[PDB]
Amino acid sequence: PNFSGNWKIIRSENFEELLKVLGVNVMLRKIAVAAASKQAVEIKQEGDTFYIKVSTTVYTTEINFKVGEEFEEQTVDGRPCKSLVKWESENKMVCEQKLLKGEGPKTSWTKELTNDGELILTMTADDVVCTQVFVRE
Ligand SMILES: *C/C=C(C)/C=C/C=C(C)/C=C/C1=C(C)CCCC1(C)C
Repeated sequence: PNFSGNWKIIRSENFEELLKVLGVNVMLRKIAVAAASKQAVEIKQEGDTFYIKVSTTVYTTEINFKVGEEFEEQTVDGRPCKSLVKWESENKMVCEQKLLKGEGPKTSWTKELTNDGELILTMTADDVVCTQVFVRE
């Protein structure tokens, strides 16, 4: 099954609460929530190799990984981490993150392709889960 495509966000829930856990002050949280409403995700999937480009109006980032192989990226609030993605089912994967330096909330993310053709991303910090839903452009 295939995540490849150009995805545009239709719903973003609990993102402010996630950023709050991660220590972001209120004005930056509000501006970040607004930036998230413009989020686009481009995915190229080849077997278990993924190329992902996530962008908003003024920023773009590339995430490249192979399932089961450690890689480096950043947490949501922007701290370098070591990440490891595993499948949880046919169309859902889970990424566990570990800070390269220092300490903080336990963070992770998941990506799921639903039977109805939506892409669901969750991002977690401790007890707080943000859910974002995308459809194909
Ligand atoms: C498989 C898809 C993944 C791993 C998507 C990750 C997306 C992010 C880490 C998005 C982060 C953003 C911020 C930290 C604030 C600016 C707006 C976002 C939503 C692009």
